[PDB]
Amino acid sequence: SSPGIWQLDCTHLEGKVILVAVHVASGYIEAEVIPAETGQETAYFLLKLAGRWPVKTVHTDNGSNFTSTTVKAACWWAGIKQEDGIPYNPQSQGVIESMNKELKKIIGQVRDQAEHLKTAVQMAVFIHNHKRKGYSAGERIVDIIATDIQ
Amino acid sequence: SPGIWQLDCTHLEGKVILVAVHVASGYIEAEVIPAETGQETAYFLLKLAGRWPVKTVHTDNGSNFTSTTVKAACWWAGIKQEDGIPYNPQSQGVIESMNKELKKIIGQVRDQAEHLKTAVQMAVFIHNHKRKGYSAGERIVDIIATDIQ
Ligand SMILES: NCc1ccccc1-n1cccn1
Ligand SMILES: NCc1ccccc1-n1cccn1
Repeated sequence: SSPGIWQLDCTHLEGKVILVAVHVASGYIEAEVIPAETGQETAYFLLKLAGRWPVKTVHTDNGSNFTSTTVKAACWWAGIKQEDGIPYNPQSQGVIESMNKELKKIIGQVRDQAEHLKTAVQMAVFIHNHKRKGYSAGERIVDIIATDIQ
Repeated sequence: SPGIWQLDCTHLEGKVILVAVHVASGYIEAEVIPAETGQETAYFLLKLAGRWPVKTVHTDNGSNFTSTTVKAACWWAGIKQEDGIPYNPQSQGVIESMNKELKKIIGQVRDQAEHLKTAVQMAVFIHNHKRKGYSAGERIVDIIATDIQ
């Protein structure tokens, strides 16, 4: 069920890890910088995400988080069906790779306005979610979920 | 108005919980920080505005209203920074009640969370999903979609 499906994506920059959740139907994202991708960090990130949007399904980004006791506990807590993230559809991989490159591009564009990477990454989530493509991802996610409520 | 949010700062366990409340829906986002500083408040608003279409923020106190760093984040993110004076007195009573509701929920999830920050996000989840028959999560999405269309 499309309005509730999200994909986790973990990318690296400046020796740090950027954890992203993409709402697959809209391209809307939330993202955080963490020191490393552990079960505990992923779990807490999912808890935050599910408190903010109606997360029904998550495609986890790798098998360590799919396996992780802590990730499973957060998904049980927040009512999330944890799935694998295998691109049975191959164009999925490319879409995510392209967002990572686009996100890193926006990060380079603001990187000097931000003393800390975390700032630059939240600036990048803002520019990504507001970019008009004519609707933005922030507009599409709202539209998709509102249609689903009604 | 679909773009109006209120900042709210409450204390528990010697730590600070910063809350943004979407006024029309009651939907919230919240974070634990060591201390309410301009830099923390700025970063929190930047995150909030990248996630929801934040047009106006009622700041929670005059230090954040004044803060250069808060004004810079509001300029960067396109937010009109306002004072949070309850020109309607029922506004402050609504925030007090939510801080008490939030603290209650945090109490109820204390067996389950080792760190306060986990309990606070559990409390955000339960607050936003609570049916009152729509939830706050439902109302904000409905409000903002009506706005877009
Ligand atoms: N809808 C959530 C959202 C999130 C991020 C950025 C923008 C938005 N948006 C909605 C209407 C207009 N922008
Ligand atoms: N809409 C954002 C949201 C956030 C938190 C909890 C629930 C929701 N929601 C929307 C539709 C159904 N639940």
